Amino acid sequence: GLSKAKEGVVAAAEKTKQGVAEAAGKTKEGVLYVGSKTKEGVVHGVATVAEKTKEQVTNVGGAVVTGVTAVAQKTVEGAGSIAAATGFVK
Amino acid sequence: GLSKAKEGVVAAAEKTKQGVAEAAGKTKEGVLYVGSKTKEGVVHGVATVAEKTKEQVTNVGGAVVTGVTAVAQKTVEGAGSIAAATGFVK
Amino acid sequence: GLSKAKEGVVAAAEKTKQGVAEAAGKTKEGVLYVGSKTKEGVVHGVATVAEKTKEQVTNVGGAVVTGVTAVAQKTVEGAGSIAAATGFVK
Amino acid sequence: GLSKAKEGVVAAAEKTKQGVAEAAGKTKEGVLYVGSKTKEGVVHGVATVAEKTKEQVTNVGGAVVTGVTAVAQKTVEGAGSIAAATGFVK
Amino acid sequence: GLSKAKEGVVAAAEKTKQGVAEAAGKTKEGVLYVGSKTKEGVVHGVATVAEKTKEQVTNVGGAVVTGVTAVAQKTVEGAGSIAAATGFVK
Amino acid sequence: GLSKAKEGVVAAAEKTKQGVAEAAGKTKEGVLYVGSKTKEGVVHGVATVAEKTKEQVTNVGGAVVTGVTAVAQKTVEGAGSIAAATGFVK
Ligand SMILES: *[C@@H]1O[C@H](CO)[C@@H](O)[C@H](O)[C@H]1NC(C)=O
Ligand SMILES: *[C@@H]1O[C@H](CO)[C@@H](O)[C@H](O)[C@H]1NC(C)=O
Ligand SMILES: *[C@@H]1O[C@H](CO)[C@@H](O)[C@H](O)[C@H]1NC(C)=O
Ligand SMILES: *[C@@H]1O[C@H](CO)[C@@H](O)[C@H](O)[C@H]1NC(C)=O
Ligand SMILES: *[C@@H]1O[C@H](CO)[C@@H](O)[C@H](O)[C@H]1NC(C)=O
Ligand SMILES: *[C@@H]1O[C@H](CO)[C@@H](O)[C@H](O)[C@H]1NC(C)=O
Repeated sequence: GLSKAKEGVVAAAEKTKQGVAEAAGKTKEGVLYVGSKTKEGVVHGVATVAEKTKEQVTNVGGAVVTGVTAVAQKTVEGAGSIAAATGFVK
Repeated sequence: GLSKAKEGVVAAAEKTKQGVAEAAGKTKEGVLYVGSKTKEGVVHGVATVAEKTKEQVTNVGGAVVTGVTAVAQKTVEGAGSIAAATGFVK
Repeated sequence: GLSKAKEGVVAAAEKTKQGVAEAAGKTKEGVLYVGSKTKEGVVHGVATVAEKTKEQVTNVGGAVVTGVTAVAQKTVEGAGSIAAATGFVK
Repeated sequence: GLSKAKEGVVAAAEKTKQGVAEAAGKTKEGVLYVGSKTKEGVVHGVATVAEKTKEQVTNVGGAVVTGVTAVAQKTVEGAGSIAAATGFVK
Repeated sequence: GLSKAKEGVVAAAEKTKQGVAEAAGKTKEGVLYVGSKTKEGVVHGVATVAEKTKEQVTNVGGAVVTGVTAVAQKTVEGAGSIAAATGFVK
Repeated sequence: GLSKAKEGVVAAAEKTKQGVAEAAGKTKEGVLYVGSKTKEGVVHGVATVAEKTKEQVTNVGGAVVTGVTAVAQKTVEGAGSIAAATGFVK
């Protein structure tokens, strides 16, 4: 049983996931040895991310703007009236 | 049983996740030895992130602006009226 | 049983997570030896993050602005009227 | 009389020049005004050089190696036995 | 009479020059005004050099290595036996 | 008579020059006004050099190594036996 990121063993579940990201190297798992070694061994890793990320955001005279939003709800027996990143203009 | 990030063993669950991030190297797990070693061994890792992240945010005369928001609710038997990152203009 | 970040063993749960971050190297777990070693061993790690993060935020004459918000509620049998990062303009 | 780099007025001369370089903008001379100006004037300049110059030099078991050398000599009436960047192997 | 770099007025001369360099902007000369100005004037300059110059030099088991050398001699009536960056191996 | 760097007025001369350098902006000369000005004037300059210059020098088991050397001699009537950056191995 090895789960790197989210779930390994569940009977019932539900999820929501988002990503605005930058990654070089993940997931170096299960490095296990059963036996014998005699002379030499070498392991090596190098990572480099996000070299000069240049970005500009401009918004003039807008009404509604939404960048990132994640909503997840579970109801067994009920009423739900929920909202997120909502904008009312009149 | 090894879960790196979120969940290893659950009977019932629900989650929401977001990321605005930068990462070089994660998840170096399960490095276990069962046996014998004689002469030499070397392990090595290097990480570098977020080299000169240049960014500007500008908003002039706006009405509603929403950058990042995460909402997750669970109800068994009830009424729920919730909100987040909401804006009312009149 | 080893859970690095959030949960290892739960019967029922629910969570919400957010990140605006920068990381070089995480998750070096399970480094356990069962056996014998004779001559030499070396382990090495280097991390570097957040090299000259330059950023500007400007907001002039706005009405509603929301950067980051996380809300998570659980109700068994009840009424809930909650809000966060809300703005009313009239 | 305006000489930017090497010589403006000479009766007798001799020179030697070398360059291993990188340059964006030179030689903005002779900006002189004779007259009148009334309302507005703008002058602007931007320069950027040497973006991530990556280079490696390797030499194994060599005998003679010469990278850069400049020699210039002037004699009126005489004997000259000069040398530079010379290598004798026996 | 304006000489930026080397020589403006000479009767007899001799020189040697070398460069391993990086430059953004030089030579903004002769900015002189003869007259009248009324309302506005702006002058502007920006320079940036040597962005992440990465370099390695390696030499193993060599005999003679010469990187940079400049020699210049002038003799009226005489004998000259000079040397520079020389290597004798026997 | 204005000489920025080396020589403005000489009857007889000789020189040698070298550079391993990095420069953003030089040579802002001759800014002289003859006349009248009424309302406004602005002069501006910005310079930035040597951003993360990373370099390594390695030499193992060498015989002769010469990086930088400059020699210049003048003799009217004589004998000269001079040397620089020389290496004798036997
Ligand atoms: C649910 O939310 C809405 C508004 O979005 C509201 O009008 C309603 O009364 C709430 N409940 C039900 C059962 O509609
Ligand atoms: C839920 O929230 C809404 C407003 O968004 C409100 O009008 C309502 O009365 C609340 N409850 C129900 C059952 O609608
Ligand atoms: C829930 O909140 C809303 C306002 O958002 C309010 O009008 C309402 O009375 C509250 N309760 C119910 C059952 O609606
Ligand atoms: C000049 O230099 C050489 C060696 O390069 C030497 O043999 C000689 O004697 C010197 N002078 C003359 C006149 O040759
Ligand atoms: C000049 O230098 C050389 C060695 O390079 C030497 O043998 C010689 O005697 C010197 N003078 C003359 C006239 O050769
Ligand atoms: C000049 O230097 C050389 C050695 O480089 C030497 O042998 C010589 O005697 C000196 N003078 C003359 C005239 O050669």
